[PDB]
Amino acid sequence: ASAWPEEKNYHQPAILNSSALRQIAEGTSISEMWQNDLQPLLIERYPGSPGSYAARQHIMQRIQRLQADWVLEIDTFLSQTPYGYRSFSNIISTLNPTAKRHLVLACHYDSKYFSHWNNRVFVGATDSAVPCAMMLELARALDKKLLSLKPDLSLQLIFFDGEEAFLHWSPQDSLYGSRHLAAKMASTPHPPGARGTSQLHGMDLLVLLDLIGAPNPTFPNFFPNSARWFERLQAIEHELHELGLLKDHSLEGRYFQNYSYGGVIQDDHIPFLRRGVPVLLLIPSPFPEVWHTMDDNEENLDESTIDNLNKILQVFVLEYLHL
Ligand SMILES: [Zn+2]
Repeated sequence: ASAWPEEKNYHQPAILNSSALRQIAEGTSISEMWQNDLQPLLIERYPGSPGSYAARQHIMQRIQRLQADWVLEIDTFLSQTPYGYRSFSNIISTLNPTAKRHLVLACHYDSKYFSHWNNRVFVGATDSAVPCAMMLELARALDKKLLSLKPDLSLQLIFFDGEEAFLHWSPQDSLYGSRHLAAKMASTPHPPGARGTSQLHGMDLLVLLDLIGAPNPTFPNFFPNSARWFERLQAIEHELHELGLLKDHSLEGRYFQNYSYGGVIQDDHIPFLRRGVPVLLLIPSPFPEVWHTMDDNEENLDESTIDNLNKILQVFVLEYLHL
């Protein structure tokens, strides 16, 4: 019985030097992301809505235009909800589908349902349009390097549907897409033909982004089994900073601070965490001031903070995949 599922326990990053770091910082464009990946997603997109359909087409189209060999799958299912049975569709974008191991980045593309109020519409800018856009900008920025993948380890992106409760949170009303996908992955043999390993055993680490985009985010070190990766985020943030590659940034106001947070946060990582998947959680604590409010809009986003996190995330991914 091969011990490949244990390889993630010992995987070490291939650290980028200064020159490569400047290259990555210069390779990403916050303005390009803003216009081409984020704005099209700032629309009402709760499950089953026209906006949900449009967001999916946007996410799919932006990935399909890239050179790397992304395999796109739409995972569609029915679930009971407070409003009766409804259909949901997770979007999975995978490089090297038969690769045994994958580093996984994830977020949710649905927006929380609210009836229009005073002609205001909830578009969930930090929740989670920006994370969706950061993942698309990461695919774009690193396209040339990812193309070379065409450790038996690759990259996967998941855009969950139905993360949000239709009413207020309850065990049965929330995480529709991730509860569904986690059980499906746990019961799908991997790699193809495998006798006793599942897609879940194949997930090296789930990097989950949500509620990102507000000013001064502080991300705590949530879990001991991914602490050494949280430390790499800190090391990367620190070096990008020292090299003068971040904007409007200081170490005292650093994003990754090593304080723990013991409580549970309800988001898409939960169904995976509870089945044994190591999670690196990029959800700040406290949550943005505009959380679940009509003010979670474009106007309240912090552009240089998103740009800074894009650089950190991209360096982290390259170092993880040895690219
Ligand atoms: Zn939310």
